[PDB]
Amino acid sequence: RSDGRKEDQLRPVSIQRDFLEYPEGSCLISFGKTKVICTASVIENVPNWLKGKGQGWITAEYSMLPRATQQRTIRESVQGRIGGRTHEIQRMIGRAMRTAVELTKIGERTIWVDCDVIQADGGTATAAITGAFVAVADAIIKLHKEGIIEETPIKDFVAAVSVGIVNDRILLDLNFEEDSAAQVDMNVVGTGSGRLSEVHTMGEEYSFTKDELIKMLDLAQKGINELIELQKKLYVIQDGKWERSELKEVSSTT
Amino acid sequence: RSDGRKEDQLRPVSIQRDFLEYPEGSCLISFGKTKVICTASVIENVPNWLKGKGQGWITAEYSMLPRATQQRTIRESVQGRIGGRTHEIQRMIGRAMRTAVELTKIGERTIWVDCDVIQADGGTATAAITGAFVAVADAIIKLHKEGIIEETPIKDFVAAVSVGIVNDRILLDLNFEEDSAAQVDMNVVGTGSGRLSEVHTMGEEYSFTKDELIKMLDLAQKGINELIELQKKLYVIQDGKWERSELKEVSSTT
Amino acid sequence: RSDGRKEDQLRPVSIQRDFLEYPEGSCLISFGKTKVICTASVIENVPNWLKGKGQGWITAEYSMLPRATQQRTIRESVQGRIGGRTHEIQRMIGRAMRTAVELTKIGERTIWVDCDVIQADGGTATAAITGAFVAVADAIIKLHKEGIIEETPIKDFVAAVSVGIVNDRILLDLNFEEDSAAQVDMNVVGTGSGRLSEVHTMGEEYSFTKDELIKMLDLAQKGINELIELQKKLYVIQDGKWERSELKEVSSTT
Amino acid sequence: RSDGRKEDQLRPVSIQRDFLEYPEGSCLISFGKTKVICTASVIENVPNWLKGKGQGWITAEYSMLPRATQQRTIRESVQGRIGGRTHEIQRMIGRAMRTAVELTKIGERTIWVDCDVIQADGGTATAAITGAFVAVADAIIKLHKEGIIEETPIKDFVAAVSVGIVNDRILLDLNFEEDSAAQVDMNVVGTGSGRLSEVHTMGEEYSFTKDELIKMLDLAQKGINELIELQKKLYVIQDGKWERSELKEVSSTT
Amino acid sequence: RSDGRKEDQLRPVSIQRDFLEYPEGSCLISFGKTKVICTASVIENVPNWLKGKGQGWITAEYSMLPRATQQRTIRESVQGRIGGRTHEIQRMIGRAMRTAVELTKIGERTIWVDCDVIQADGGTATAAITGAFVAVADAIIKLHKEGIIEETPIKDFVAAVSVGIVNDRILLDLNFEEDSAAQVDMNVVGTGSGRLSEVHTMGEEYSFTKDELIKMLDLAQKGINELIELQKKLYVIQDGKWERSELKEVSSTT
Amino acid sequence: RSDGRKEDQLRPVSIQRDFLEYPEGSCLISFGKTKVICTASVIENVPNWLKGKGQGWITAEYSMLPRATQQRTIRESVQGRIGGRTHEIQRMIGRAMRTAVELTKIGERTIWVDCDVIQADGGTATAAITGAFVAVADAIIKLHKEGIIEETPIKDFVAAVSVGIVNDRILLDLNFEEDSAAQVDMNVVGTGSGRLSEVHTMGEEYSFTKDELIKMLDLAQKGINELIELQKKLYVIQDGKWERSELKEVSSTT
Repeated sequence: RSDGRKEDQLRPVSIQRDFLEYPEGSCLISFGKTKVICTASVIENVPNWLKGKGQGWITAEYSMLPRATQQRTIRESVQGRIGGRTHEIQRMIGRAMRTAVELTKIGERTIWVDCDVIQADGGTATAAITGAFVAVADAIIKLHKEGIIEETPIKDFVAAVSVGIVNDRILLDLNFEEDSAAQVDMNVVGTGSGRLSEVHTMGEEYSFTKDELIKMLDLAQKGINELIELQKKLYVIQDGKWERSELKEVSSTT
Repeated sequence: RSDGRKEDQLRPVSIQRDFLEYPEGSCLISFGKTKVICTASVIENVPNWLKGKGQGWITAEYSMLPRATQQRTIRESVQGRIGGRTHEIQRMIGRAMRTAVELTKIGERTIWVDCDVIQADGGTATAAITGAFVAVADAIIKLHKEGIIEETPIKDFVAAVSVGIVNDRILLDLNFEEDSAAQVDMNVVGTGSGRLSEVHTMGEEYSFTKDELIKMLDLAQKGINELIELQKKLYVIQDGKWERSELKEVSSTT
Repeated sequence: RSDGRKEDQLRPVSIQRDFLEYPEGSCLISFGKTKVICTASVIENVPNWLKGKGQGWITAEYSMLPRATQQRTIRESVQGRIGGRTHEIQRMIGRAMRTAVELTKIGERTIWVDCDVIQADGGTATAAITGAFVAVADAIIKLHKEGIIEETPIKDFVAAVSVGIVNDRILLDLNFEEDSAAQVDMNVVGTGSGRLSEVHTMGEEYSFTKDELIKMLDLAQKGINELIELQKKLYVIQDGKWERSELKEVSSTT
Repeated sequence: RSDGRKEDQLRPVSIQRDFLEYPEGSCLISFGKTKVICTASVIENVPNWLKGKGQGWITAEYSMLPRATQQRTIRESVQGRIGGRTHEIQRMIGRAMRTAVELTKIGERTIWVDCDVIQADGGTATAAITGAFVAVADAIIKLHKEGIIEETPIKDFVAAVSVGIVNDRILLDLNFEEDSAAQVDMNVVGTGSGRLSEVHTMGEEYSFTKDELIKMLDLAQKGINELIELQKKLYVIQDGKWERSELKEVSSTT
Repeated sequence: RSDGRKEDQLRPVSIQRDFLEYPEGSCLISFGKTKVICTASVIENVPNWLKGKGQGWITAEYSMLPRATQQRTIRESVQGRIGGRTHEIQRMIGRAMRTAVELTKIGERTIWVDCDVIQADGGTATAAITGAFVAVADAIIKLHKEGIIEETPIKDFVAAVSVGIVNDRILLDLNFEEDSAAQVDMNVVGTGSGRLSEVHTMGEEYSFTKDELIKMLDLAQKGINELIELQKKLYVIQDGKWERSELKEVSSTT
Repeated sequence: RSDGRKEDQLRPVSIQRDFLEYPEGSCLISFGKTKVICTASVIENVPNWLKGKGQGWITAEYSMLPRATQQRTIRESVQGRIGGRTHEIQRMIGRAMRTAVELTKIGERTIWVDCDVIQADGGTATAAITGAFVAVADAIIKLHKEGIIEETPIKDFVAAVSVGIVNDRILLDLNFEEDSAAQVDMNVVGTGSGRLSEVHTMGEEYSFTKDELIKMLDLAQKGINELIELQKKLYVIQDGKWERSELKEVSSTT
């Protein structure tokens, strides 16, 4: 592969917590040149349709700063029309975070997750999900430490990674060139206990077999596991009680 | 199940070609109460980025008439903001159609696919993909018969179906109630030769296992096969040459 | 005339009730190649400005599926700006339905009328009004049969037709070619008892005389009457009590 | 009537030409408290679809300054959604101006008509059409005087007025209260030679008869004639050559 | 200078109160060819965030009718995207009016200020502020005379003017040509007692010195004073009680 | 002051160049808790109105990530309406950068400046201008080193700072609390040689004197000078030739 990386090998991964001061939780995550700021802010309110249902909510906003993929990704501000792509990913990030949290125990508040891609080189959505978790966990731990909530109702770790078939090779965690040249690309969102939260496989004018899907899913689950091993070094958990470890940054040895 | 249907059983399916006169291809497809009008219109032009590249294009527009799911699905007209959901599905339908067609041989024109859901009861997106194919195939056959193009460059049939886990039961082709009550729902897009074009599995605040994904994918591929057997009765193909059969409508015996 | 039709002759008309299952009322109407799906759905609420005024409301949404007039009528979704034309017609349809109904007796609910043009060849707005009535009447009858309301407060039938001056000939019910070539075109909305609800005459860079307006209005009222004779076969009315006849479809003998 | 005005009587009318300096043509017209600034500006270009067709174009923009009808008519700027009503009227004004001008002889340029309602008390659209004509005529005369065009290709005067049925009385030129209380209201656009350009009659939850329409149309044509007699004092015409008279303002004696 | 005007000389200024009848306050102001209609309307309500805070509010809407600067300034209606420029000026006008009024004493109502530029030749924003004051003062006086409020809580006069450096000359009140050719342009908003409310100086690809800023500010304050001397002739004030003088129009002797 | 800072004292300032890899120039700047990512990307094209005029262009995009001022600043994406405030600042940043660059010598390309506020505590716009310069200078130096352009046509350093009057005290560089409580706030944009590019002073319902403006401007120019002394350590310049120093980060000793 271009970067001299193996086929079943992730790019250098780095996760830095406490990136910013104001959010209850925040981090700067990077998969290679792909960099995303993930923040988690508590809003002392809930969406109208949940009012009074004794439950919290998590929702997410994703944005790709104009300078992405070394090209131009002009925001949704000084422009107009909005892409259902940004929306597709925001919904993805939202589903991943809610699956990992027992919202029953968050109280009637909302964790507003913001994922700001400050540099894109493929895998930006899976990088955002991986980072968003750390920011959400930190934010729940912060809320607990402040006494706003009784426990730290986090069910499990959540991470995500991309995989694809390029020139008939199954590659793990694709950068932008590999993805634009892929016959089949795929995003996988997994949990700490080895389960799955989401899987989206797409043939790019090429079809694939059930077996190729499984091969890809197998490689992705291994990628997810390595990412979760990194995330794990950031926490100290016991019987459902979460505390942050003393690490402020964790990175892959690659 | 509510409708007395089995777990590995599709709802009554009906596909009617030549539903409208003006489009090069058109049909009314129905999966139960879910009904979608699928039309395919040729536009003698191409997207700027393809100009001169000796190739055709296929793109799709999906809309859900206000009266859907027995509720209100107010269009994107007399309103304002647009959902990335409509966009997510339009992109899905577009990918499915392009995968099934050798665009090299369509010439520099575009097949504009319109999917109009006139009644929603779950599975509307997979129903639209299933119907869109018939309209695209008919339209290519029509273009051939008119002498606009040399052959009928259709690679294979394409159909799609939903599957999910509801109250820990794996169900095929979900209606709206089963889907809103599902722990995991999934859309699968497959081909004539038994391959896959797309798979999207989503945990709805529940995670799942690789094996459950495979069980679901297995049930879906069987569903896809039954839908493609129906579609097949509408065509007579030999060595890549496509002609319409004499059927104007095909329906499942259920 | 192109289609071999006489000057004071309507195109073949067809009205099919119960086209869809979910709406309280629904039909597929066609004036030649012009086809419109008209549905009427009850929303158990009212516009804020009517709250508590012991009255119901009727409002309408009109849309022209991209494939219309054998050309491209891209919706208001994956685009942006909205035309005051769609709005002009929605307001027209709304005025026609409210005139035909004693809203005092509908209770505080709204009949949401949806007119979806699935094929356009001129006269689409008058076709929608003609069809919308049948869907609204059926919906009121349905509400009565369900016991939601005491009576069937329908004042009279409502239908509409276009007329114009083309190459100095006064033609009834124009298709798309006649209308684009017309010096003066006009839409007329009339009632069962031979009265008028709306009339809009427009010189297309040509002016006309009071007498020509009357000639046109006379031809239109005859057209309206024929359309209302068709609609009438769909109902059995006595002393203001409306019941559906046993016909599911009615068509002109032409 | 409220203002002590007769049923077949217009409000005090005033037309002032040369209201502004920059536009080729401009005026401030008033029907009672209804006041509209009408300007006509030449743009040395044409809409793409007319390029090279040896013809000019006229199009119009209508706006209702927030302070209208003594209430709030917040513009389309610091808001968002646009009403098809503004559009309906802009199209009306456009049709009226083009009918009155032989566009063949204007050259490939466009007369951009701007109608700015600075005070609304009913009849604002008909007032705008009445005023827009004067601004368009002046602008064509100005273009001629500057040598940009050979002649003054104006076919005839154009004016417009409203009429309605209120408490079963047929009233001419309605103010805002009469119009909101009307059973049937109507806008009529007529020419110098007594012909018609447009007529739009609308039952407001009340239907009407062919004869009532004629009575109303008769009253309107008389109103149109009085307005055109005023406009006429502003010009000196002979064999199709138009020159401005020496009047800068003309008003009705009422 | 082009118009034969001196460097420290304003263009001919004219202010006409009672321009329209419906607004509580209104005027037509002109700085040369720059003309702006300024109206002030009372809305018996307040912005949600002020509800119950025993205070009034003033906000402003600015619009530039398509015919401005002898060019085309197409509104925000039949277009789409909005400029932050219109917003920048609306905020400016809002700040100027609120500074001049003791909102504590207006009650819980809002003065809606509308500034409609009907002709642009530079200095349109400062002209609007100058005119908006007169309309706001008149409106407060009107509210007092109607007994809606106890006193006339107007703190002081407010006026504004532009100044710039053109070909290294410091000019007062620039028309459109001088401003587009300026190296540095500036808007100043001042009060009756010689104080300042706002100052915005902008280098147009040229930088300037603190001293040049002061020279410009000095010239502007003299301009502001002359404009306020004009405004003053429109009122008769004593111990904070404001009454209108008998002048309906005031103009500079130039 | 709250933070124990003096009245004529800036918050701790930090500027880090090469923050990201893809942009030709980039940095993370911080004034206290106020943090902004500033990137400069070259687009090998120019705005249509400049085509062929042998000149380059600089334009800017500013955005405030939802998590700002410890509150919610929801972007312009999944929302709709846009604020003229974002636009006001983008125009400010654009004017500052163009003033500092001899665009004649950049060739026909555009430097696209992106300012992404990742944490807001007042002074975010002046912080963005201060940071944007460093990114633009680096980008021009980068373009030179790559041989795309002959020289490094940078005229001078540009920096900006806020100042205000709070409880009658003139404070330098205000955080969010001081600014919301200020009677008069002001933004100043200055150059390396001690000149000014922009000054915007705004009374917040309070007026001020020419002398207070000068006092504030004096304090700001001292602030600008300190910021420019920091920026200066990042470059080594001689006779108009710019090279980066070896520092990657520079911070104030405070």
